[PDB]
Amino acid sequence: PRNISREESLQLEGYKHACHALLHAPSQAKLFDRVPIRRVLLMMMRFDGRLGFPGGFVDTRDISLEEGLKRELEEELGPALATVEVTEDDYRSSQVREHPQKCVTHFYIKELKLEEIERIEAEAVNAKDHGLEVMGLIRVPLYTLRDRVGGLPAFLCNNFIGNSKSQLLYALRSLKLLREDQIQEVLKASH
Amino acid sequence: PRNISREESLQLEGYKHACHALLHAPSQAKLFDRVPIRRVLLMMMRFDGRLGFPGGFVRDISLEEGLKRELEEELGPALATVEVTEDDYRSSQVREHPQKCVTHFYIKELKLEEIERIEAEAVNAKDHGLEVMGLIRVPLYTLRDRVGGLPAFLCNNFIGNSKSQLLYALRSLKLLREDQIQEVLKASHR
Ligand SMILES: [Mn+2]
Ligand SMILES: [Mn+2]
Ligand SMILES: [Mn+2]
Ligand SMILES: [Mn+2]
Ligand SMILES: [Mn+2]
Repeated sequence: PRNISREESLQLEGYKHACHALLHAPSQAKLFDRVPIRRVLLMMMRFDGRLGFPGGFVDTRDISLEEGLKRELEEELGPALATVEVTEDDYRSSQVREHPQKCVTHFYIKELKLEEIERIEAEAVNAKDHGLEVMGLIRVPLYTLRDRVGGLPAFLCNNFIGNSKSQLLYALRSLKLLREDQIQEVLKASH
Repeated sequence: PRNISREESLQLEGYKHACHALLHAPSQAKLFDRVPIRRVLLMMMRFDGRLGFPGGFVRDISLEEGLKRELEEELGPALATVEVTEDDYRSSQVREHPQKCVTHFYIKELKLEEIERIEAEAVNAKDHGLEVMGLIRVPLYTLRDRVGGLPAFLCNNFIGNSKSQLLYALRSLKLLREDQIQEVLKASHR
């Protein structure tokens, strides 16, 4: 609920802040040699059985949003994230809420080279959080299959830690991956 | 949709055969140093956006042999040493609401390190980023809120009947009693 500015969200007192990031990379691959993958988007299965974007809570009195994100990404995704600088330019949006708890979440979006994502996936099994906070990394299917369900629509029927779905739908729009009509279709096909 | 025998299946006309496996290993690890993992159970995100177990379609070789082939393709080269024998066979179902289909479910215990190596090398499998969008571990615990963990996990999208197969494994491996399973299901669909 509510799109707040970064600058205004940061000026608030007694709010709990969170940072999450969509890491992505272009791909020339085709599923079954016919269906283009287009782009690789990382999400993860969380300890709580829900899908989410990597990241977490940041205490903005101690460290910066970016520094907090950085530290959270390393724990969740592993060493490979020491070559990766998610900076202010990667920042995208911020939502604020007061119930259940005064919470602001920030959303980042960073493009990488395909092999970087691959190095990340290869090394995520060595992350401090593997098999604990993080139950596994997954790629988001951007395609719809011949049955009009399989792929993205079906994927959106999984269980998402509150708000991550909306962030994802935001990112599909912002990266020009899907038209508004296409997103609407994907949501109907899902239901 | 319907329970069946291995011999009533393998001697059926028409129908296409499928094999999937739960690979699992014990674990002493603790979430937030508090909540026991108990056991590591592999599943995966499929290309179709659904969760399922690794495996697939088998007049060919044999149920064990096909499963091995699919597991190698989907999990990587590490699998070639995993036994996956008749001793690891468990059950068979018959559906007909999407062409005559027989699913054969397998459960095999490995060593934790074996599961770990499987995860690490899965990214080099033929099917990584194609048929296989990533491996996951099944959370077996339930968090303070009485939803997070297994109950919330059961609200994800499962490819036909894999959920049923999972719930069986929880009973079969004595991880949860019947009432416990019904509790997580009640919490899940609530
Ligand atoms: Mn975290
Ligand atoms: Mn997190
Ligand atoms: Mn396969
Ligand atoms: Mn398969
Ligand atoms: Mn196959």
